[PDB]
Amino acid sequence: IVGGYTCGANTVPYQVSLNSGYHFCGGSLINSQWVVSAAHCYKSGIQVRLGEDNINVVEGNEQFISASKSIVHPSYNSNTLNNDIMLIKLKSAASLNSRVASISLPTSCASAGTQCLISGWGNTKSSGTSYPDVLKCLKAPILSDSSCKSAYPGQITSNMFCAGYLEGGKDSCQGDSGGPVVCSGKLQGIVSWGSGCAQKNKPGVYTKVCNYVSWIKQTIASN
Ligand SMILES: N=C(N)c1ccc([C@H]2[C@H]3C(=O)N(Cc4ccc5c(c4)OCO5)[C@H](C4CC4)[C@H]3[C@@H]3CCCN32)cc1
Ligand SMILES: [Ca+2]
Repeated sequence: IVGGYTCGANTVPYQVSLNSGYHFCGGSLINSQWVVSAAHCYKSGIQVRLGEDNINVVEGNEQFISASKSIVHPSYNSNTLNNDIMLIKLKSAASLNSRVASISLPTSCASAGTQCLISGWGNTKSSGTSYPDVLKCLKAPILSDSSCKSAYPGQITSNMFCAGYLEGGKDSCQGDSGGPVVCSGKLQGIVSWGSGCAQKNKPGVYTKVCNYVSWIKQTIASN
């Protein structure tokens, strides 16, 4: 997260860290046994880390649970990042509490101008590399489809939206991939792609979760 602030320990209780001996992606807890993340975060060997603030110190409230399986959207395209969404089933159910809690899926899509909260442990500089120990937060609005398409002509599908700031300085970045975009208490986006980080006229692009609720529900019920 570039241009953001320290969230405060366990203030974003649905945020998870995907770990394979290091933090590589975020995700969101959607019930006690399932996490939503980005398909481009797929790999084998994933440990899900819940209840984290400082990802480099055991502070208390952490739960570490192996992934039992990871379900990449069958129509994910690695070229275009269309359908950049994946479900992860936990080997055992998380213990839900005030510091580890699920986030609601949306019942309708969010409109342009809606203010959202984006969170992650990704890089905090636009030029250079600086990864934080603790969780960072960014408030950002959803942009109109016309502004999104003007920023990335030909590359925006109906399964994507832009969010952020055209004047630059404030964005998600590498290491934030897969994490949540929460608007009015509901999960509306997944950190997906962008052009650099926090560059002028190049806002972040996010998977549009409202297009996948029926797929998520059908997949979880059958697995
Ligand atoms: N908020 C953001 N500014 C933002 C920037 C970059 C990313 C992601 C993602 C990203 O931008 N790309 C490159 C990319 C670039 C442009 C594209 C792409 C893919 O598909 C269609 O158009 C990667 C996908 C190919 C696997 C992925 C990469 C992984 C760590 C950081 N990158 C996340 C967030
Ligand atoms: Ca920790």
